[PDB]
Formats: sequence, structure tokens, C-alpha cells
Amino acid sequence: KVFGRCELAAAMKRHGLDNYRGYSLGNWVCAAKFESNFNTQATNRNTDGSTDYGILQINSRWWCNDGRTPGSRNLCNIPCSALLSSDITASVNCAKKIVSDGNGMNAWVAWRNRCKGTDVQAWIRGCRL
Ligand SMILES: [Cl-]
Ligand SMILES: [Cl-]
Ligand SMILES: [Cl-]
Ligand SMILES: [Cl-]
Ligand code: NA
Repeated sequence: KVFGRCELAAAMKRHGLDNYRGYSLGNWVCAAKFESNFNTQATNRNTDGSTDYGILQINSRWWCNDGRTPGSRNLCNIPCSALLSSDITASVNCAKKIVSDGNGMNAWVAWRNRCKGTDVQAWIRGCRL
């Protein structure tokens, strides 16, 4: 599923991401825009052979099992394919674990490079929440 901006904002708000670990909703919407273009089915393969999955591009090196990343962890205890669902629950629950691990949203390269320090509230402007 390819979300609209406000549709995804409302879904993330319902799932508890607004102000989660101090990150306002616009941060999460901005990160999803640049990680996946709001597409739950996005995948991208990394140089180490791991793969990033879903709307928040969660990496199989640490967070999910895809059966082809040897020696990797599965810290969210989920198959990576569950992160490609039109229902964002699994992605959101795993992202809460990631953002809590000490590094905040810096775990998302696109957030660090394209959202951090910008007016992220612009990403939820106009939306009915
Ligand atoms: Cl915001
Ligand atoms: Cl694996
Ligand atoms: Cl959803
Ligand atoms: Cl933080
Ligand atoms: Na893994």
C-alpha cells in the first residue's frame, strides 16, 4: 500500500508514535517519506547483504528474519515480510524498539540527513488528526 501523507500521519498517531520517546509525529512521517516514499512494499538491499523492509526500511541485519542474512539478529522477533503489510502495526511496533535502543531516530539515515533539524511539523500540516 502507498499511503497518503495525512492517512499515514493518522495511522501512526493511532499506533502511539506521536511524541514517542520525544519524537513528534512529523518526524515519523518525514522519515517514512524519504525511507520508502510511503510505500509499505519497499525493499532495498544493503552492501553487507542485509535488506531493508517496509515503510520505515527496517534492516534485517538486526531487527527481523528474512532467512538470507547470515549471523544477523531478529530483535523484533518477526519475519521481515510482516513489515511489508498494508497494516503498519508490525513496522510501528518494531520501530518503537529501534528508537528506544539509545540512538533515537538517528538509526534512520534518511531521517538524520533529511528530517533532523528541519520544520518537521510541515509534514502533518493540514491533516485531520
Ligand atoms: Cl510534528
Ligand atoms: Cl537470516
Ligand atoms: Cl495501518
Ligand atoms: Cl532521543
Ligand atoms: Na535478521
